[PDB]
Amino acid sequence: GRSRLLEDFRNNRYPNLQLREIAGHIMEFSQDQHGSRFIQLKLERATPAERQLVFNEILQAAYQLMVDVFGNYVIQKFFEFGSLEQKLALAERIRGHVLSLALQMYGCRVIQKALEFIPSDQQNEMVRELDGHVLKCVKDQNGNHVVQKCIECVQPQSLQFIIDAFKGQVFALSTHPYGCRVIQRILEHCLPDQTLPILEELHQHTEQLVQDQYGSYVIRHVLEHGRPEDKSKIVAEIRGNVLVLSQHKFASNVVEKCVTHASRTERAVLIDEVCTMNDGPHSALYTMMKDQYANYVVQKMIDVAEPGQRKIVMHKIRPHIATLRKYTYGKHILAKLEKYY
RNA sequence: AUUGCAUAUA
Repeated sequence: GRSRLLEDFRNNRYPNLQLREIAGHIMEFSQDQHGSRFIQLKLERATPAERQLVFNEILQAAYQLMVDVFGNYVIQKFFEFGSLEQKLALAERIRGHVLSLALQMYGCRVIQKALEFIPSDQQNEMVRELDGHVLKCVKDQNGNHVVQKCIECVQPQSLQFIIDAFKGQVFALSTHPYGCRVIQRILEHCLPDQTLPILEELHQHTEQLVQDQYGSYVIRHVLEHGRPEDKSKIVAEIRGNVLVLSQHKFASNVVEKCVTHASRTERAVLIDEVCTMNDGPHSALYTMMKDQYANYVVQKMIDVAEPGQRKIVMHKIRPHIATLRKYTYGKHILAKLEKYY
């Protein structure tokens, strides 16, 4: 049951209702779809005084609002465009509920918004609360975004305990749908004193990751953003095994990236691989050009190839226009000869 | 993903 005021506001009997005019009914309006939207909108127009009028009523039951399907937007509003005193007050209502919040559907949205806007000191304080709950957090549909949020906003040295828990896990986590999301963030924001052990666990698993639904994602991330030496390491593993990884669903994609991102020289050595090396009757190319995955790799290959190497690959392909005609996964490889007709 | 893949609120 809602106060007669809230209802009346629902029917739209207040076209110019003001913030002041709702005093004593914040909490109620904040837990209401439209009441919530109304407050949100108003806040922006509101003076510091007006704003504080709202802050007082919500501060008292902040916890409630933070886990509320509608309330949490109101709290987030204060974390962004709000006084430093207010943010600290809210940060303070967080003390001791971080984890439960982080695993919570609306709570986690507030934690994230808080992480972005509150000072380092309250930041680190929040982070701590996750100690010994990292993995549980990482594997949480809610918790994971929070974790990703720390890694990007928080000081990397307040993060060691994270790394610490990832030891002996990197592989398990890179094959997790939420876990691989955290690994990846970590590769972008963390210190070499921390990313050294991760890239290490990863290489020692390359062959497995490259065929994992999620493992490949991590791999592609390194091929696309990592250090040249860490790329080459990956590039070393794909060599000799190009034909097989290409008809695979997930390694297919990784192979394209090795291509797309390898040194000019590596890219020559891989392109040669499918032309020189053999698969029974014809070359690997003959086999790939008609596959449902490898046909993409051929394509990518033609695109990056140096004019010099483009010719052969083409030369090698031309002799089989007869088969590719009769193959759907190869109708693009056909037209591609246009580029080279 | 277009013949081939992943990302939690009104």
